[PDB]
Amino acid sequence: KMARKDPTIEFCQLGLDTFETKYITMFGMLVSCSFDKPAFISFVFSDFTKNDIVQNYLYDRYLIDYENKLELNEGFKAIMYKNQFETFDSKLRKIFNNGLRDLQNGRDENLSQYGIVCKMNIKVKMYNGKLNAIVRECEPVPHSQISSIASPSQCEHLRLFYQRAFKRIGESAISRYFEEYRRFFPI
Repeated sequence: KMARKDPTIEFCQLGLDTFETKYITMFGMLVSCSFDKPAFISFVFSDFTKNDIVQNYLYDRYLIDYENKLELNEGFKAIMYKNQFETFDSKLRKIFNNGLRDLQNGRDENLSQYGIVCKMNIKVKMYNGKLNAIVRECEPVPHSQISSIASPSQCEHLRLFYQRAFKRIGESAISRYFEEYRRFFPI
């Protein structure tokens, strides 16, 4: 093909390969993050669809519901310089109040019950035989403005993503943090 740039797909439409060597934009609500790396933070996204790559370990997370919890074949790992992370978070803290680091509310805990939907650009490629990915951008959107921040088509999937996750996630969880999920629509 021609291999353009700044594309956009999902765990089901990556595009990687062997000679691959490209960049891809993906969305996500955040499933796990770690503030260990002193040069940046590393977290893993998930949902939206299903990955088929071999990738590596990938901590991953079973989010709130311990039933439909996604699988290693849905989310992946990524890292971004803290300075580039502050921007992604500070802009996000405005939609919430604190940074993913504050939402941890638990040393040995992970994030996933909030709804931080955001897009990001990652430079991915193979390394030892799987798909390594490094995120450079990350802008979390609310729900009605996503269609004003994310291009068309990609904005609809986000809308239906709330309709498909609302049923799969299970109202049971909606009762655990209604305030967080009630952010939009009645519940």
